[PDB]
Amino acid sequence: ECWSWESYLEEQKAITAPVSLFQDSQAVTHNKNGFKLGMKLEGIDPQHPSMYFILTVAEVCGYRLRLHFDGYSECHDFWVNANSPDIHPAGWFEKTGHKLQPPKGYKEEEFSWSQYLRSTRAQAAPKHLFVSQSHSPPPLGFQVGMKLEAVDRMNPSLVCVASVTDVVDSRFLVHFDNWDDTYDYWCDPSSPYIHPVGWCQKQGKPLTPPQDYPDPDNFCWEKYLEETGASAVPTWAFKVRPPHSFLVNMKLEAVDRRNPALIRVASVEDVEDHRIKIHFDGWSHGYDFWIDADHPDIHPAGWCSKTGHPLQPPLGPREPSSAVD
Ligand SMILES: CN(C)CCCC[C@H](N)C(=O)O
Repeated sequence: ECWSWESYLEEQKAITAPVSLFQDSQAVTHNKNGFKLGMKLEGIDPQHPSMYFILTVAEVCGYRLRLHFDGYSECHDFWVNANSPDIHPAGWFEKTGHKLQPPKGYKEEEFSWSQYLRSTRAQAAPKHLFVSQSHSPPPLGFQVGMKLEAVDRMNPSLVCVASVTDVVDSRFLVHFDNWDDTYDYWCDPSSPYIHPVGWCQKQGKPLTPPQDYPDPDNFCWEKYLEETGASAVPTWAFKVRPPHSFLVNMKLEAVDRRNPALIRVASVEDVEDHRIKIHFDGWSHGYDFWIDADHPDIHPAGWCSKTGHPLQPPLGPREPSSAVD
C-alpha cells in the first residue's frame, strides 16, 4: 500500500505511456483470471512454436499463470497472461487436426485425456477461459503452404525464404525453409517482420535462400515456386501496422526478463518504428533490452495494481546492480 505511481511521477516529474499506445490485450485489466492451480490444458512450446504439449497450471498471480510441461523438468516452466492465444483447452489438438508431444513416459498413442485425467486425478481447465480455440476467422489470405519473405528474429539482419506451416484462429506460423523449427514464430498479417515474395529484390536487400540451396547465389523465386508447386502469399494479404507512438522517458510496467515471475517499474529508454528499449528504473543499464511494442509482456502503469499482481518498485540508490537513475 506504500509505493504508488501517483507520487512517483510527482517525485520524478515524469509521465506514463498513455493506455491508448498499447494494444487492447496488453491494457485490459477487468477480466477475471479463472485458471486454478492444478488445471490441465494444451499449449505451444514457446521455444519450439510448432510443437504442442500437455501443460498444468503451476501457479497463479494476478492475471498471469505459470505453466508446467507435464512429466518434465520444472526448468521449462514459463509464464503467460490469462488472455494468451498460445494455450488451448483439452481436446483442442484432436479437434483441429494437430499432433501432440505427450507427457514424459507416454507414447503419442498412449495418451487419452479421459484416462490421463483419471491417472492424475486432475481437472481440465474449462473451455470458456480460452480466447483461442479455433472458433474464430483465419488470417485473410494466409494458408498453409504459401511462401513469403520474413525476417529471422534471432538474426534480424536476415530476410529469408519462408513458408506458412500452421494456421490457428487469426494467426499463422512462419517457418524458414529447410532450417530448424526453432526459428519459427507465430505471426499475424500486420507484422512488420513479413514481406511478400520479391520484396528484397525491389529493396536491393540480399535474400537468404533455403538452407543449403543448390547454387545459393542463383536463387530464383519463380524457379523455386515451380520446383515446389507452391504459391506465394498474395500481396494484398499483407497489412503492416503503423509505427508505435511510445516516446523516450515514458513510464510503464514490464515483466522482468531474468526472473519472469516479477514485473517492474519501467521507462522507455529508446525507440524504433516497431520496437522500444526497456530500462528498469533504478537498475543498471546493462539490463536494458529491446522488445516489440506489441509484446504481451509490457503494460501501462497501474496494470499490476488493477490485476492483483505485485509490482517491484525502483531499485534503491547505491545498491548493487544499480544505476544513478
Ligand atoms: C535463416 N535463419 C533461419 C537461420 C540463420 C542461421 C545463422 C547461423 N548459421 C546460425 O546458425 O546462427
